[PDB]
Amino acid sequence: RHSRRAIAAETVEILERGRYTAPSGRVVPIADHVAQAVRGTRLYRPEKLAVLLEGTRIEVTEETTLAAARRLTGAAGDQVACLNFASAEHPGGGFLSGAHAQEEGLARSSGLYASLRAVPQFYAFHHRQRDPLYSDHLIYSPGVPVFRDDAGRLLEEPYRVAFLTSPAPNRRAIGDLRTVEEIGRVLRGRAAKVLAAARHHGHRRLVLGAWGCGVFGNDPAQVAETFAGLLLDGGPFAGRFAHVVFAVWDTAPGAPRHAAFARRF
Ligand SMILES: Nc1ncnc2c1ncn2[C@@H]1O[C@H](COP(=O)(O)OP(=O)(O)OC[C@H]2O[C@H](O)[C@H](O)[C@@H]2O)[C@@H](O)[C@H]1O
Repeated sequence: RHSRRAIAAETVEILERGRYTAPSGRVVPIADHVAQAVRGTRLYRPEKLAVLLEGTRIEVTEETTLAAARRLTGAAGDQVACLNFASAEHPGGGFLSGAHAQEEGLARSSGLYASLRAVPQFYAFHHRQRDPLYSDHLIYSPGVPVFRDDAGRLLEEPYRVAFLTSPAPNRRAIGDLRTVEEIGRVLRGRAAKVLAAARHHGHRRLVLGAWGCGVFGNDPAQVAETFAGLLLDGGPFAGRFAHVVFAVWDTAPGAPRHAAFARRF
């Protein structure tokens, strides 16, 4: 936790100063790309995403979100979109306190916090709503520079991805006071909107994963099935993306989140 906290603070310094020093000693400028990502950030309300919905190579890997994004970005020039397994309440989650989950890693490693912190309306909505189902609001962050690897080392050459920030329902907080089917309906509607936003912004390659299945306590079989219903068996997004990676990095014994996705896809 202390090392993660230090890295988070360094990233905030980097985002203020507009440059960082790579391990070779190269000084890498990022201010322009960070500013572009912030200025291009958009909040989508639930009903705007619903309007989009009126209008494939599938891999399951043990990669982190960022590792999969980096791999894809090296292989072709179209910008990849990645799902941020978002906090509804804090931009970058607990990253500055050294918390360890997917969003925090994204915030430690990229310009994502600079984008998310600029959308206070998203966070205010959820704070006032006080319901752990959260909502279908989504933040779209284009061209966010990524400048660390999985170990926290700064990159000689940063790369850019789009982020899609949408919180899964907090099933852990709900317990059994919503049914399996109610949670499934919420997951399906929201995931459909995430995919619609990605496609609307021209992203043909996605990095998805076990959204909601760690800190938020969702069932990975249900989340894998949610994506499967959208992408397979003639579902609404069947054939609409070129490449979808379920990058599932699960350090728990048995890697159960990864196993559920491997089984389904
Ligand atoms: N870097 C990663 N890359 C890919 N998969 C990962 C990674 N880290 C974890 N996983 C796997 O993917 C699963 C889900 O990762 P989780 O980060 O718990 O997402 P949530 O949507 O349930 O929790 C969101 C909250 O956690 C944050 O604090 C936020 O700010 C929110 O407050 C894990 O169980 C792992 O199997």
